[PDB]
Amino acid sequence: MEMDKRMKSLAMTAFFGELSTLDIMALIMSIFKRHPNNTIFSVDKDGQFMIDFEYDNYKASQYLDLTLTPISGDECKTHASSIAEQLASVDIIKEDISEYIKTTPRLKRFIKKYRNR
Repeated sequence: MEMDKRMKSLAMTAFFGELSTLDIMALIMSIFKRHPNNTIFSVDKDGQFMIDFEYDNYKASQYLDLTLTPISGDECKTHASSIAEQLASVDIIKEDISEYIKTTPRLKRFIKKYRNR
């Protein structure tokens, strides 16, 4: 019944602000080989759209100390564009995680910094 302390720390310190909600979803997959139970279309304080990812008892947005409200039907038209981008990314991620990491510098770094004795 836990969010990994090390990851949370890295996301909030060494990578503060660099990581998106999809990023976290990716890292979790890559590092813990664990997948979301489901998806949550959502939006933040400033109204930026973002897919969130629900696990056992925590959301990916929580590794980033983020406060997201679910999306309203009315908003769904406003964000159609972003919704597509992100849905795309998720597929690319789901398709070859290993490749996605190698290809995305921020994520490669994070995996490195994550593996320190």
